[PDB]
Amino acid sequence: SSAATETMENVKKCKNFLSTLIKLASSGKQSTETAANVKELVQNLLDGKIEAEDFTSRLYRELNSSPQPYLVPFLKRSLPALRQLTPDSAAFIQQSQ
Amino acid sequence: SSAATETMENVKKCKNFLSTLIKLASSGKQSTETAANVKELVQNLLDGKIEAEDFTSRLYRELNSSPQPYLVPFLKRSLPALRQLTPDSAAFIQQSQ
Amino acid sequence: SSAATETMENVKKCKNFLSTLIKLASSGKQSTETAANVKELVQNLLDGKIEAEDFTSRLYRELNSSPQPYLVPFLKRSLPALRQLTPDSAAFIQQSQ
Amino acid sequence: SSAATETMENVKKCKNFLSTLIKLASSGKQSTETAANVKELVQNLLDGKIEAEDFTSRLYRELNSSPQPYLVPFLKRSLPALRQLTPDSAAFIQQSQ
Amino acid sequence: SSAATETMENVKKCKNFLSTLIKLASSGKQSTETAANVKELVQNLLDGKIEAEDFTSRLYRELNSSPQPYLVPFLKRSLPALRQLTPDSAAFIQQSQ
Amino acid sequence: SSAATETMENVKKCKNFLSTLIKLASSGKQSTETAANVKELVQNLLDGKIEAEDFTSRLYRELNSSPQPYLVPFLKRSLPALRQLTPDSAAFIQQSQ
Repeated sequence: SSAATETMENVKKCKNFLSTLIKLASSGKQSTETAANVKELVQNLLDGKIEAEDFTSRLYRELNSSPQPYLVPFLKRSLPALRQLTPDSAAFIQQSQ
Repeated sequence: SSAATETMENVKKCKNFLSTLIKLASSGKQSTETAANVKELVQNLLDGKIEAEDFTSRLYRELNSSPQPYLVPFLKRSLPALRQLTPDSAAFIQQSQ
Repeated sequence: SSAATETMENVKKCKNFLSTLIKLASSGKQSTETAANVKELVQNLLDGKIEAEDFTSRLYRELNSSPQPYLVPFLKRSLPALRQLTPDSAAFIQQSQ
Repeated sequence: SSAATETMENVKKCKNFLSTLIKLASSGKQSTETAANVKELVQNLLDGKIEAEDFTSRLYRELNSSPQPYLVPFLKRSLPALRQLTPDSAAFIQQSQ
Repeated sequence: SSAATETMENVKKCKNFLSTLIKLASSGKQSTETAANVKELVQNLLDGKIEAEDFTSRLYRELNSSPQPYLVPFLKRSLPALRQLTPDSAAFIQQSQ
Repeated sequence: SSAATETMENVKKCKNFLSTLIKLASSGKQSTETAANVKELVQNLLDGKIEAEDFTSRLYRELNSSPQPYLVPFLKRSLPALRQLTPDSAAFIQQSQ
């Protein structure tokens, strides 16, 4: 409801989004190369090495998935806060498994 | 526009969402096991045996699909009404085929 | 922020959505038949030969993807403007490759 | 060892070949359309509606499998006997499930 | 029956094997990259740029297919003759489409 | 040519067959679960825990591959010797990677 409450909820949703991707990618119904690639996309995003548009483009290619029109703006508004909250990307990845 | 109008529109969208899943799963371009599994997820959701977060987690795994950040909150706001409107889950499934 | 600003942003997002579909479909990690089919869906949509609901239904089938509850309303609000802006659908397709 | 013994062994192998195809196709890890199509190929072959080369060509397409250079000659030498031994193709299919 | 008759039959089978691979790869149920790759394997084999063991290893990887124990020796005995018979590999490929 | 020479050649072919399966399964274009499953099939076969017919049935299911009529008899004639030659199945698997 407040801007602050909205921000915090977006952050939690975005954590859940990235951690689900890792869980899916790491499930072993998936190719070992895909899993490493999704882990690396998520880590680079979290480390600020890539930005939302390029992460989503590469993700759709990696998973052979279809585009989501609200996904980039969601990420763009959540990532600055989540990043400040997520000082160790490797540990986040490890924790999502 | 009104809260009531928004609610009704969410319900119709959510019906269309679940009925599309069934149609896709039942098309015969899909594995017979997947189809039975998606039917069972949809029925359990509609019967209140599972909730939105767990349904979506299992669905992404079943279809090997990618996460949708707005999907859980969409479902959470639509399902209470749709459920009261959908007294027979088996008939809903049957009707979506 | 203004209605006009919102409209223009929706149009750009929708261009990016359709052009990403074409890029994905044309990448050569995909079946030649799928690519031709996605190109044809996108062109028909842009030419007003099909509408948002039918385009999305057919797309989910073609790519064996999962439904997106906010996708149809997104398209419905963006397409009238994008269409007036996109007088040559073949050139749009060609440009997205 | 004798020609007669070789013939009988080829027939049993060919029964096992066609019944395995049916079992695989009917397992529900497969698309419902594929299963119906493989069942129909096997039945037509057994009923003499199609011959070995055309059956194998269509099968490779249906299962998206790779060619087997010894498969056609195997089938050609086994099928005349197996067919005389297999007066009801529907029952064979049913039995292999 | 004679060695000469056996040789000629092996050659025809091997032509049919390689031409089927091309037909399958070129059908458009397949990825554009796979098709180009299978075409290139077949051409290199026919041009003597690669030998039977390496062609089959790469093919199994490209099509994600399973190994065939009699395939290499089949190819090894057929290829020397087929190659002398097949002075233009590009035309063979073109003809198999 | 001699029975002894034929036996030794069958053994080498069968080693190459099983080691290729492991290489394919371990390439990381494959699901982590598939790889573990193919490794376990190959080890059980080599350890005499399963026999040729059951190994091939399970393999076709695991890789969603098509049946090979000459595969079981090939394995049956090769395995007794290869097994006596292959005192450590884990090391064979490890070596094929």
